[PDB]
Amino acid sequence: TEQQKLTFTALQQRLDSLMLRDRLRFSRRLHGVKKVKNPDAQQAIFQEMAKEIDQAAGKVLLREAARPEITYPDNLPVSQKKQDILEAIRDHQVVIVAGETGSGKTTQLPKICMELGRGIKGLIGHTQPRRLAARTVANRIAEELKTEPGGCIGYKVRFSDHVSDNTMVKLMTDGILLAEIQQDRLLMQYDTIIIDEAHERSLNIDFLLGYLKELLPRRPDLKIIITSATIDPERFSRHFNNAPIIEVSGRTYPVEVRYRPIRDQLQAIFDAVDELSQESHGDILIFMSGEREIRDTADALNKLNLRHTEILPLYARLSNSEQNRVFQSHSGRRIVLATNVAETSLTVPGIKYVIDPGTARISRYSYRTKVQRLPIEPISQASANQRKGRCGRVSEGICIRLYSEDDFLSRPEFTDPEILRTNLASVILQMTALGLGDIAAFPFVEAPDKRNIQDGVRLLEELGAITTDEQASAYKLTPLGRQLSQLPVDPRLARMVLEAQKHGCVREAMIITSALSIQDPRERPMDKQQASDEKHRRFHDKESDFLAFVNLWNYLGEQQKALSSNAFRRLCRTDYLNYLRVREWQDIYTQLRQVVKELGIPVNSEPAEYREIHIALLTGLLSHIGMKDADKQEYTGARNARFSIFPGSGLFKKPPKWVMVAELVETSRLWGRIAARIDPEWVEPVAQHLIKRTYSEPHWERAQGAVMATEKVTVYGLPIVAARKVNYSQIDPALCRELFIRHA
RNA sequence: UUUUUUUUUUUU
Ligand SMILES: [Ca+2]
Repeated sequence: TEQQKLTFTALQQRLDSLMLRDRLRFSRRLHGVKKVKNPDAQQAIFQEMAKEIDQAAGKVLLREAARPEITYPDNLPVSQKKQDILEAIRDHQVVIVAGETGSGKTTQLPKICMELGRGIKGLIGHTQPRRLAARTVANRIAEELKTEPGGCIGYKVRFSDHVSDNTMVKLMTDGILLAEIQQDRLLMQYDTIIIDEAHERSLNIDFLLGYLKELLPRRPDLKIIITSATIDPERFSRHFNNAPIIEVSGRTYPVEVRYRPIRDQLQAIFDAVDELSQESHGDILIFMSGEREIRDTADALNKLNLRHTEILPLYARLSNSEQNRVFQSHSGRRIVLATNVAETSLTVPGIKYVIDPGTARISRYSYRTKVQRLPIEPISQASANQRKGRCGRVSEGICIRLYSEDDFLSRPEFTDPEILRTNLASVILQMTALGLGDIAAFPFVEAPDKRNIQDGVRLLEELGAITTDEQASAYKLTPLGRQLSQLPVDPRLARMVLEAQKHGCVREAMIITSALSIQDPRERPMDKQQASDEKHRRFHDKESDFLAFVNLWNYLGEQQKALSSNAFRRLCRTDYLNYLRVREWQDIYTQLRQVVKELGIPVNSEPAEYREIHIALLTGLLSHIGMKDADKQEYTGARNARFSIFPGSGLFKKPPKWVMVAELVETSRLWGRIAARIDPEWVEPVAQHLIKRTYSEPHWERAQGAVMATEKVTVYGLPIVAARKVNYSQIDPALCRELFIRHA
């Protein structure tokens, strides 16, 4: 058939005028047409696809009609650099925009992409580190185009998919784009990708910067731009060949630095507040490192009882009502004692002066202890400059730094990226799901330490997720290692949900894991701490912190359905429960039930017993078991580490011998936050890949006619069985004969 | 009453 191939070649040539998503499926579908024998059938299937191609070809033409007017406000400094960047984007595959806080590049960058003509044949993805950053930026570009969000400009987050068929700009969290990679590895949905706030150097951000480097050869038609602050924009250019950089000014008033080093710590803060009161009676933002540190400074400043003041705290876990109190109205004098939330996420309003002690809690993975550590460290130069920048908003400000300039200049320029200091267990799991087994070959922007990667590989083996196909360093995951990839939860938690089906507890396991994936919805406010406890202690199980979630879950589900929507938000307030988190605890549970149902795992309708729910949970907590010390309230855990039970635990008063905790974190000691009693008999059937068997005192016993010994099974060093006499002859007959021969 | 409290966040 040569005329049939003319209708074939002419059709593909037309197919270049379609959306990239459509252009792929039709091109494959045509390549399977000549496979059919009958040419009479072919002429019937070209005619149909051309009818479907015609709809798709018209789809883009209709789409171009919905392109709106392009408007750039003259307030923003980026509107001046607009002509410089626009030329750079069309001419270069990769462009990098870095600007100060005032620039307004974030809102106007999607507009320049549209002015270039992108967004019609394929979507333009814009990625933000937090949800609200994705949501507010979308709502802002809609405002500036006299359209409403979800239309031309849309945003997708974990539970809101506000996108339409005429959408051209897609705001989203960086993790959303990652979830889309398994389904669409070539990212054919998008015509251009803009990555914003890349200076934060998140684990997702760093992984995206690698994956995009890998597909650029297979996606020449797409162009990509990465955006950040003026902090190390040359790393990004080096990553993508030598990509062009464009810098934009910011609208901020000048800030002055005053280095004043050195209860000696608390006294230094007093002198700083006294100095600021002389020069002006303005707001002071004092960065604080912890709830205990914010509580000690708050009691100190309120103890002085300054006449015209208000001591107002702000931290991440604070009540959404009490947190949003800072964003109301300035009256009298306000000094806000805040933590990192005021450095990146929140941006506290009405600030004139900022006091920087230069200390912050940073999360680190100790590949010695294999435990998450939260030390209080000196912050980086960039972190101090970010704190310094949170004070110049509307009027001229000054920033006082409570340390010497030589200390500041001695500090690293930038904080360590997250990929370098967290466990890569889930990271490598998702990589193996995509076929990216060789982690050394993956083009990281900052490659992690080799020993750090292997810790993740070991944890996956601990969960049964990974194996190698007798290769050197390219892994292939197991059938449940792929199911662990399908659940959007921590690998430890995903593993217990899978093991949950062998026992009658999939509902309970989904409740537990969902709760452990959020900040604790139960709130313990700074005032009425004991009052909060009596309200929270209604559901405490005598020996299981995990079961407390189940009781609380059934309670809230029953009260949500029994009374109104407004009366429920009140019941959340009167029981010290964050409504939004209680809501999200349900949304994760609902998402789990989807994939759990989609994988065919049956979910129970009956309540389960204590042993089955917790045996299922133990599957993800094998490194998190401990044995109590005799006549001591301390625990010996995995390896030779020692941890104490968290004080807010239902079994803190009466700690059993054998425990499992959900989380081990080291601050001053090693704390096991969510804990429950376990029987050591349970640990052996699940740790077959981990147990180490040692045999001792071998002797020949006449009655049974075999050699006997005392065996001690050991997981991560812990004696699950201290000793039990067993016939050594069945265990290793050759060795027993050799001992019998040598008379021993 | 024998141990008295943990930075910021993202999704398949
Ligand atoms: Ca929609």
